Parts: sequence; structure tokens; C-alpha cells
Amino acid sequence: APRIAVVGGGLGGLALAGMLHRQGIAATVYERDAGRAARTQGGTLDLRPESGQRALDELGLTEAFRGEELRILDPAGRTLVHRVPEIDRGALRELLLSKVPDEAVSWGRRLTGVEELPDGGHRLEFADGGHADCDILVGADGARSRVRLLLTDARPVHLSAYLQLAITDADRRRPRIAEFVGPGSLMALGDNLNLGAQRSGDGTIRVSVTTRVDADWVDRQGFGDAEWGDVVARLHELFAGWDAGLTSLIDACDPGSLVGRNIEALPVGTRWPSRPDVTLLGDAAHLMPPVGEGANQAMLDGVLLARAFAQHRDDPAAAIAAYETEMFDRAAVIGAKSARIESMGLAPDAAERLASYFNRMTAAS
Ligand SMILES: Cc1cc2nc3c(=O)[nH]c(=O)nc-3n(C[C@H](O)[C@H](O)[C@H](O)COP(=O)(O)OP(=O)(O)OC[C@H]3O[C@@H](n4cnc5c(N)ncnc54)[C@H](O)[C@@H]3O)c2cc1C
Ligand SMILES: [Cl-]
Repeated sequence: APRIAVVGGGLGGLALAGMLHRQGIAATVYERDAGRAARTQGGTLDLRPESGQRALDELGLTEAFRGEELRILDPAGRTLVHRVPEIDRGALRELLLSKVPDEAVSWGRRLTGVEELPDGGHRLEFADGGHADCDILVGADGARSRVRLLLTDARPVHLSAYLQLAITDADRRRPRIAEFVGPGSLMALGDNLNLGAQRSGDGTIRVSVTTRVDADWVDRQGFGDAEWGDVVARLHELFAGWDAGLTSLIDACDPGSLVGRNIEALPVGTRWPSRPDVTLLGDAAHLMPPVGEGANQAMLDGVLLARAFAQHRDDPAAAIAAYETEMFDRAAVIGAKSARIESMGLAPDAAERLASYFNRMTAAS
């Protein structure tokens, strides 16, 4: 009856804990957040049949779980290509929490250190000064995982800056733009600089800026201290030369609503020697850019690892090793494909590359 500790009550950590519980296996989730909705989580996720949806199915949440047009543009506004499972992130977290016993999540416990024990297992050190011991440790603590360092010294590599703005109540307040975006999404591809817009089912349009810059670029802009007029002017300067129709999205956005982050990823094919009493899942195991659909993979990781523990109830080393063999292979395949997509879609000549792809395919007609 090993004491299993799961650091991180995110998508993967909760999926693991819920699936272990459904197999009769107790585990404790240690989560830095003060409560179940301490951190706002806006937007929607598309869950895939083989991953996100499979997890909800195995968790017993299939019932509970229940136009996506896409336009790709160039900076002049020309449509390069045209194409014609959704769940709110907050609602998904509620669904996952409903399958984890309430008393098995320790809120407000932020892992700051791990000390290996001679007899096996680990001592978990927390910011509040307390500790907890376990026999099995699962790192489910996200992109900046603290547990990851027990398995590998591999670090996330910086890829890009990502800025997120909003248009609230677009149908009433910005009807032209609402009609221009429509019910799906659009992405305009420039020179190491992309502009995206995605309509949500709550009446809002999310506007994004992605640009190939160094890790300190977001901080250097000082958006959080700037007057909104200056933020808009700087963004127009960033998009100099673009079609004024496209860049009017900037002026339509809710004043004061800009969140900036860095997009990063562990190197493709990252893996490690399997250890007998500790492992990783989700972003901790294999952080990828958003195109890697890491929410889906973290949920899949969680239920596959639980199945492995239940398949080897007398040997957690065998469970961890079986889980990792499959997880290493899946992460390598998806990581390589995500890296091709991320580097082709954000490039000095991104629009040209996309057009060339279809021009080439015509020759095979
Ligand atoms: C901009 C953006 C868009 C994305 N879009 C999509 C999409 O459309 N589809 C998709 O499938 N994926 C998407 N992803 C990826 C997805 O958000 C992540 O891959 C996913 O959340 C990984 O889940 P996780 O459980 O591994 O980590 P997380 O969900 O980040 O959970 C980690 C948890 O650990 C906690 N924690 C962290 N450190 C500690 C500590 N020291 N002690 C205790 N607790 C700690 C955190 O508070 C958190 O609760 C997107 C990601 C980004 C950045
Ligand atoms: Cl309008």
C-alpha cells in the first residue's frame, strides 16, 4: 500500500488521481493554489478522441462532458487557405475535480524541495515550512516543474512571445469585426509575427500576437505599466505595413486587457532512465508549444499511468517503467510533429511557405 504523492492538481495531476481512485488506489495531490478555482482559466479546449476524450471516458465523465471554420491570411489580408469537442477550461477542471476525493487534495502546498530517502521514497518540502513523505512521487507540476529535476536536467527552450487581448460582447459592440472573424478562427502570418482571432461561444473574440523574439522581450515592452493608448500605438508600430483592416482588431480590443507570456518547449525526444519510485506527466514530462495539444496529452498521461499502477499493484517500478516506455514514444512522435508545425507557422516567410506547400501539391494532381 504505497503512499503516492502527486505534486500539481492541474489537468494531468487530477486525471491521475481520479483514475487511481477509480481503481481503488489512494493518492494525495499537493497543489500550490489556495483553492479549486484560485487561478482564473478562460477559454475553451478541443478534446481529441484518442486523448482528452478517452481520458474523460475512462474517468466516467463521458456523459458529463457533453462551425469551427479556419482562415489563414497574409499581412495584406489575402486568404491563403480556407477550412470549414469544445469545452470551457474552467468547466473541465470542475469535471476532473468531481472525480478526485475532496480530502485527497492538499491545497496551498507549494513544493520547494525534494530529498531522496535511503530506504526509498521521498520527503517533499513545502514553502509553508512543512513536509510530507511518500513512497511514490509523480511530478504533475507543469511547465516549470520542480520535480522534473529528479529525472533529468533538461530545461525548456524559449520559442516565442505570446500576447492575448480580448473583445467582449463583439456581436453588440464590434459587429463588423464580429462578422469579419465569424464563428471560427483566423490567423494572419507575417515576418516572425502572427495575428490571430478566435470567436468563443460566450460572445467574446480572443485576439493574439505571436512573435519570434527572445525571452526578455515581453518584459522589455512594459505593457503592464503603459497607458493603453501607448500600448495600441506600439502594437500598430509592431504591425507596420499590415492591412489596416487586419490591424483594426487591435483598436477594437477591450482597453487594459493584455496578458503576455513566453512559449517554450523541452527539446524534442527528451527522455531519461526510468527510476523505481518517481516519474513525470504532462508538461513536466514533455512540455510542447500549444500546437502539441498538451492538455489532451496530460490527461492521457494521467489515465495511462493510473492503468499502469493498477496493472502492477505489487511493483510500482514496473508500473512506472511500462508507463514511461509508451509515454517516451508518444512524446517523441508528437513533439517532432509539433515542432515542425510551430517553426513553419512562425517564420520570416511563413505565408510563402504555406502557399508553396499547396503549390507543390498541385503538381501531384
Ligand atoms: C497559450 C496556450 C494555449 C494552449 N492551448 C491548448 C489547446 O488548445 N489544447 C491543448 O490540448 N492544450 C493546450 N495548451 C497546453 C495546456 O495548457 C498544457 O499542456 C496543460 O495544461 C498541461 O497540463 P499539466 O497538468 O501537465 O500542467 P498544468 O495544467 O499547468 O498543471 C500544473 C499544476 O501544478 C501546480 N504547481 C506548479 N508548481 C507547483 C509546485 N511547486 N507545488 C505545487 N503545485 C505546483 C500548478 O498550480 C498547476 O495546478 C495550451 C497552452 C498554452 C500556454
Ligand atoms: Cl465594428
